[PDB]
This record gives sequence, structure tokens and C-alpha cells, in this order.
Amino acid sequence: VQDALERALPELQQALSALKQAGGARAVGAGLAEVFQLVEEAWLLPAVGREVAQGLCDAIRLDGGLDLLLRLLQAPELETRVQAARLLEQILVAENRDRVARIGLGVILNLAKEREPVELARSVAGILEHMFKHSEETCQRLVAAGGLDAVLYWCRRTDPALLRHCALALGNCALHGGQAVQRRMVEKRAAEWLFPLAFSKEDELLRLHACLAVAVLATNKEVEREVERSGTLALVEPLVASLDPGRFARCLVDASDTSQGRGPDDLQRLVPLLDSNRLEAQCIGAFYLCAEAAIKSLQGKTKVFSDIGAIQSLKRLVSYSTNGTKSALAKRALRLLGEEVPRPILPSVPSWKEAEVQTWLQQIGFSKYCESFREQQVDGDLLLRLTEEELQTDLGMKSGITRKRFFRELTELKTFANYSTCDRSNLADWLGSLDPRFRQYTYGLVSCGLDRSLLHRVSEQQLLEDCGIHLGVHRARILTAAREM
Amino acid sequence: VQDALERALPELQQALSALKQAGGARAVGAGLAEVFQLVEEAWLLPAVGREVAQGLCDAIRLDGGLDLLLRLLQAPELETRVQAARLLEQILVAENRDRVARIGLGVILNLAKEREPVELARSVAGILEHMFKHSEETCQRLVAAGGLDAVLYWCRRTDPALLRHCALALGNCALHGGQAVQRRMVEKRAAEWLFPLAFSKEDELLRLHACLAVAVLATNKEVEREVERSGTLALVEPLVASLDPGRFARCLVDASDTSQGRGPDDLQRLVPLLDSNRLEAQCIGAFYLCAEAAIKSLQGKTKVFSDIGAIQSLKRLVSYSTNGTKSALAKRALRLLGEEVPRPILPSVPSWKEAEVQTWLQQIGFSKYCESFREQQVDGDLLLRLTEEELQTDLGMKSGITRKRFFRELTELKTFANYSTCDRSNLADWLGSLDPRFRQYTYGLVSCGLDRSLLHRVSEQQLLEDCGIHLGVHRARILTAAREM
Ligand SMILES: O=P(O)(O)OC[C@H]1O[C@@H]([n+]2cccc(S)c2)[C@H](O)[C@@H]1O
Ligand SMILES: O=P(O)(O)OC[C@H]1O[C@@H]([n+]2cccc(S)c2)[C@H](O)[C@@H]1O
Repeated sequence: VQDALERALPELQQALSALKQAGGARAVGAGLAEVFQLVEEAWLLPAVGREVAQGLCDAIRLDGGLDLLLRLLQAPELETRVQAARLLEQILVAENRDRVARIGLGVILNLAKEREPVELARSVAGILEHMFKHSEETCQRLVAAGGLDAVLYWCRRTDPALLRHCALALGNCALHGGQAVQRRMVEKRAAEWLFPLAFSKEDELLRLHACLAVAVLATNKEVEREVERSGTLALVEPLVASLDPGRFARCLVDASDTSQGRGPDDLQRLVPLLDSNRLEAQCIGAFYLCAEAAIKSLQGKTKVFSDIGAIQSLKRLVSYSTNGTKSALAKRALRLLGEEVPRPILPSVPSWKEAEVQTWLQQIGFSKYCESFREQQVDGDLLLRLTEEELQTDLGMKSGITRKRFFRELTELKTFANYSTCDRSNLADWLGSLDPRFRQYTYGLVSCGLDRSLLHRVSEQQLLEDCGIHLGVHRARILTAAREM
Repeated sequence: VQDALERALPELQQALSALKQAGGARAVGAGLAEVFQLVEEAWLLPAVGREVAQGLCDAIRLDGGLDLLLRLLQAPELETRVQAARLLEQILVAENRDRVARIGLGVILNLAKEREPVELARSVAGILEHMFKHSEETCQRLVAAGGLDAVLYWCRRTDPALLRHCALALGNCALHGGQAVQRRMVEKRAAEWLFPLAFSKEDELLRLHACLAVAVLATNKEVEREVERSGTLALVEPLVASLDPGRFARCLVDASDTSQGRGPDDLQRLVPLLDSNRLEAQCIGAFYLCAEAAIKSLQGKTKVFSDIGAIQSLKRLVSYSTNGTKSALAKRALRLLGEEVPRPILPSVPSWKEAEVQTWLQQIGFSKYCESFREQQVDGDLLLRLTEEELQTDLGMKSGITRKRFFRELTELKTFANYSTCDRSNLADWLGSLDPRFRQYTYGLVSCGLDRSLLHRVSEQQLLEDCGIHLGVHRARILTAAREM
């Protein structure tokens, strides 16, 4: 499908040569308009626009296109600025992204001080958004000085494209930025400014991006207080519930902000939102994943999600979902990828009987051992207290790899199980507060009769032997937490 | 092919005898011209010039030819110096190199102070450039005092041949010199003076050697700050991308600076540039390797690369390349040697399924066990956490040699894998900052639940058992690094 490359690269080289030869303002503007048209038609090329646009961006990278665009962007006249920034925001691929991070930092901030031209402001917002898509060190250095002031000022504006770009930029800050970056942004009242934007009924896209940024901020368990004080959290769920993934898929074809799909890096960033223990974050992540799933199915690719690994997260959500809209979104996405829909699994693992054990074993595809469990009368308690030796000898799992897979499944089930039948001190809640996966040990401690009050007097040997916590790091963390009452 | 040897040895002996008998300036000049012509025709002898020139250099080494040239180079008249140095730069093989390093230090420097004669300066630059190929202590001593000033002054000159000699000299200083030598050169503003040279569009060779020196300096992670402040880094990639190795091969036949190939030691120095973790350095290394591959294939030698080991680096680059220019260069170089081009492997190693495992196993040529991997349902997580005993028993690799080979392949894959799916504290980035190979351990730490923040509270036993870091030295280094936050 390189015919388009042979169609565009000669014209692109000619246009780049003209742009380098363009010393006059009119010639600069004409060349910038031509290259902008070329990159736009490359982007909108049906079902193949992404890779051809990336190739055009690479061809711009050679011949020093980036420095030429920066040079034209430093010109006194605003026409050069607007045209150059319009071109640049379309071509800010990861390679050009890091090149700008290395070289062009500081001029972009200075021209971002030019908040008055809204037409320029939209393009500058796109530039800084794509910069936020870059690594975290760039996030601190840019967001600290040029980020919050410019993004908040343009959020206070009313133009739709600028607000949409600002919301996307804030979402990228929340995703690629560190917990310190999110903390600083939250302290900068960013959520409070986003609250009208998410409450702005005009555009669904702006509200969606604002909800995404709010959810990613809520993933930080240190600033969530003022985050929920913003009130957007109670707004996130009704919005995602009201919207239709199929409707969103049919739309955005005309408004091609994401019509050509979304970068695998962006989806990889989104995936952690599923296992975030925050219902709004999981809702918005599921909605985005379902929308991108529909878009890719229209394009005809589903392997990218498996490469990212969202399949496992979605299936775990389906098996361990209590909400209705989360279940609907996950099932719809899985059916969009042409994947099986697992039946929800009964959470009362401690009270499980043989039927539940057989069902769960068949669900993890371990039928070869099912009868043995049925032979051994395995129930919830025994399954929860199952050990390596018992699995190997009594149940005949003589291959270590199979035992490792079984213990991985058991770890997942333990982490996402409800122990309300047995515990009474909410030891599971405390362990999850320390770390989600720590919940895997909860029943063991319950099997030991340990209590929160008694936790400060437990020992390492008691943890390893009685509680069966094989990992030394987890034992050390638990002991350190328990020593502090 | 000793016919050339018996053609040259008697004539060379006669010329050496005449030069020894030459007391007058005119006789000295005549003898020097004759021996220079002989060594020139010996070097340019088709496809066999190297060994015959080496034999001529050995014949000069005997009969005190080196000390005769030194004494003539100590003469008052400039003509004798220029002729003697013209001969010497051609006859400065490694043996003559070390002899001059032992004996002729300081007189060469003193005549290098005579920077005014540009024709003499060319030969002096050649002498010092070849001298930089010697050991690092000699490099320290001689480069520290005379080399820097002479090369900077001659770079300030306009002679293309002198400039090319200086660029090659700086590249040799960067390669053969130690980290202290590189630091001293960087402190001498070397890259800043190189910037106009690389920016001088006239000579492709001069720009290429300047970019080579810049890249080798950039391999140092202590002084790269001012190196990228020089600005040549943004120019390195366009140069290598624009040029064609075939163009470099068909050309330079007349300008026989490298038309007879390059010393295997030089290629051995070049190979580390491929695994230098810096895109520009790998680009220039790949370009040089492809050019030398073309030259050798035209000559008909490919085993030299296997002896040097560039095949492994090229294949690792091809498998684990994200850039297009590097991929194209490495693929073309491998096709020059008639070696298979491996298919690039999916970087999302944690998210691999059975098909990816089968593909990777077939790529490393471990087909004999693929079905077993299929039988045990090994996936990315299991493969990354696979142990010695599990491999030996479950997968039936009873021969420890095969297990060591498989674990070496797994170590390489881990070092070059992408863990962004699993980790979130960028622990891989920190480990690579400590040491690239340390990246192999990252997943294990991720499997242990360890992050950057808790790194300072890990212990040796936790590293050995939970993280499975078998090497005690690596464990000690990681613990020491973690103790310092
Ligand atoms: O996520 P990616 O594409 O690697 O990087 C973002 C860059 O791509 C352009 N873009 C992506 C998608 C669809 C359209 S119309 C345009 C953006 O303008 C930005 O420059
Ligand atoms: O070749 P090596 O061992 O890297 O360098 C040793 C000597 O060979 C001469 N030489 C080799 C080949 C082609 C020409 S024109 C010249 C150089 O003058 C150098 O002093």
C-alpha cells in the first residue's frame, strides 16, 4: 500500500524545498498551507491514514523540517505563527515530540503567552497537548511553568475547539505526568475549573475529556478529597451511562478527532483505569475502550487490544462486576472484539461448594482436573487454603507451569473475592488500603484468626508459616504497616 | 600471492639502503619520494594491498627505517620533514604505531607546533590521527598537550584534506581514548568547533567523521549535555538518512581513504556504537558498518564481521528497532553479508500469547521444544518468570548447555523488552540508568510488587528469592543504588 507514499513523497519534498526557499511571508504562508493540506489528506486517508501520516512526519523530520517550522514560528507576523502551529500540531508524532522536547522548549511557552489570538491559541493548545503526551520530565518542566496558566486561561474561554484541546491536554497531563504533577495540577484548582467544562452541556466531547481527566486524577488516592469536592465525580457516571458507544462510533466520523483510531500508547495509558478501584474511572475507561473497539472493528483490527492486554482486564471486570453500566460496557466491548462473554462469578468464595468450584475451574479452562476436585470434594475454604504440595500431589498437577497458572488464577480470585462471611474487622479493607493485591492474603490471616488489634504483635515467622505469605517483600510491608497500630 | 612480495622486497631494500646512504638533502628527498610511491602503490594494490603494505611496513621496521624517518623528520629543512611524514603516515601500522608511541613522543609534538605550513600540517595530522589508535594512556599523554591545540587550530583552517584528517583524528581520540580523555576533549569546546565542520556541506567525508566523533562523545553519559548543546545531534540523523551506503561504496574508489576497507580493530571499536542506547550513535555506526560491508563484499570477505561480532549487534538491532532509518541500514548491511533478516518481534512481551511464544522460539531456532511450550500453554508472564528447574523438568531441557543458551536468549529479550503494560513507576528506566542489562530484572521486581518508592527498604534476601536475581554482584549494586533513594 506504498503507492500513496510514492504519490505524496515527491510532492512533499517539492513543498519542503519551496518552504526552505520561502523567505518572503507570502511564500512561507503558501508553502505552509500546501504542506498542511498534504498532511491533512494523509491523515484522512481511509483505514491507512495513520501509517502514511507517520511516514510523512518522518520525511518532515529529515531535511530539518522541525527546525524550519520553529524558525517560521518565531517570526514577528502572526500568520506565520498560526500556519506553522497548525502544521506542527498535525505532525507531532512521538519522534517529533521528543525532538521538540529536546530543542524547542521555551519558544513554545513564549508564544503561548500570546493568549489573545484564539486562532493561534487553538494550535498552541494542540502543541502543548501533544507535548503532554511525551515523557514525564517534560511534563514537570512544561506543566510547572507554562502548563497550568495557559491551559486554565484558555479553559476560561468559550471557543469549542480550544476548550476541547485544553481538556485533551489536561487528560494527557494526568496520564503521562507523575503523581507530583497530578498533585500540583489539583492544587492549582484545575478540577474546579474543569467542573463547568464537564457541566457545559454544549459538547459531549469536552465533557467526556473532562470526565476522563477527573477520573485519572481520582486514581491518585492523595488528592481525591478536593477532587470529589469539585462535584464532577457524581457527574461522570450519568454522562457515560447516557451515552451510547454505537452512537459515538457512528459519530466522530465527520469530526475526525479520533476517527482514524487512537494510538496504541494512548490505549495502553487508558488500560490502568479499568483496575483502579474507582467506579467512575472504570466507567470512563470502559466507555473509551468500547468506542475504540468499535472504531477498530470498523477498520478491521482487533489484535492491538490483545497486544495492549485490555482483554484480560475486561474479562476480569466482567467476572467481578457489581455495577450494571460497567458490565454492559465491558460485554459490549468484548462482543465488539468478537470475544467470549464470561458469566459473572459468585463472589462468596469462602462459602463455595463443589458446584461453584467446578464452574470456576471450567471458566479458567482447567477441565482436565475438574473431576479430581469433584473427587476431592474441594470447596471454598480448601480452595482458598490450597498449597503447592497439595495441588501437585493430591490433585495431580505434576508440571510446575500448570501449577503456576493455577496459582495465578487463584491469586486473582482471592484478590477480587468477598470475605464478608468470615472476617469482621474488615481486614480485607485494610490490606487493600495498603495494596489491592494484598487482599489475596486476607483469608489466610482470617484462617489464622488474626485481628487488626492483634496485628501489631504478629511476627515474620507467623506471617510466613501460619499465614502462608510466601513473598518476603509483602511480609515486610505488612509487618511495617501493622507495627504502626 | 607472494609474487607482489618478491616484486617489492628487493626494490624496497634498495630504496632503504639508498636512503640510509642519503646524506644530502636532494638524495634524501629522492629516496623519500621513491619509498612514498612504493608504499602508495602497495596500499592501492587491488584487493591485496593491506597485507603487502604490512609486509613493506615490517621491512621498514627492520633496518631501522622508523628511526631513519624520525631523524629525517628532525631535519631543519621543511621539504625533508614533509616527505618523511608523508611516508610515515602511510607506514604507521600498529607495530610502527607503538614504536613511535614509545620513542618519538615530543618531537612529533614540537614539529606539530609548526602549524603554519599547511602541506606539512596535513602529514602531521595524519601522523597524530594514526597515533590516536594506540593505547589509552599514550592517548592521554600525547593528546592532552599537543593534540587538542593542533587539531583545533587546523580545524580553524580551510584545507579539506587537513580538516578530514583532523575529524578522523578526533574520532580516534574519542574511540581509543578513555572517559577522562573524552571529558578533557569536551571541556576543550571540541564539539562546538566541530559544529561548523559538520555544517560544512562541501565534504561528505568530513561531515561523516565529525558526526562520528560527536556520536562517540555522546555515548558518554557525563558530558552529553554540552554535546547536544552543540547542535550537531539534530544534524547527525538527516546526514545518515540522506546518504546511501551504495553511493558511499561506488564512490571513494578514486578517493581511496577507505577504498581498501578499514582495519578490523576500527570495526571492533565501531560495534559498541550499535548498542549505545543513543539513536544518533547507532545510526552512524550502522552507516559505517553498511559501507564497510559493501566494501568487503566487493572484495569478497564476510567472515571478518563474524569474527568482530557485528552480526549479533545487527540482528539485535533488526529485531528490536523502532526507527526506520536504523532498520533500513541494518537490513541492508545484513543483506550485504548474505545473512537472514529477522522479523521484528512484538515488544509487548508481558502481553504475549502462545502464538508469540511460538514465533519467538522459531526465531531463536528452538523449534525442538515449541510443541512443549504449546503443550504447557506458556505465555509472556510465564516465559518471563520461567526458572531453571521449570525449564529442566517441565519443558525437558536436560542438557545444561541448552538451558544456558535459552536463558541467554531470555536475558537478551528481557533487556530489550517493553514493560509499559505492567510497570508504572518506570522501574525499567531506573534500572537501565544503573546499567542496561539490569533492565532484565525489571519484570521480576514488578512481579514482586516493588516500585521506586519502596526501593530503599528492600533487602538482599528479598532480591535473591522473590526477585530471582541470581548474580550477587547485581544484587549488591541494586541494593547500593536503592539505599541512595
Ligand atoms: O497519537 P499519535 O498520532 O502518535 O500523536 C499525535 C499526533 O498526531 C496527530 N493526529 C493523530 C490522530 C488523528 C489526527 S487527525 C491527528 C496529532 O495532531 C499529533 O500531532
Ligand atoms: O589501515 P589501518 O591499520 O587502520 O592504519 C594503519 C596505516 O595504514 C595506512 N593506510 C591504510 C589503508 C589505506 C590507506 S590510503 C592508508 C594509514 O596511513 C595508517 O597510518
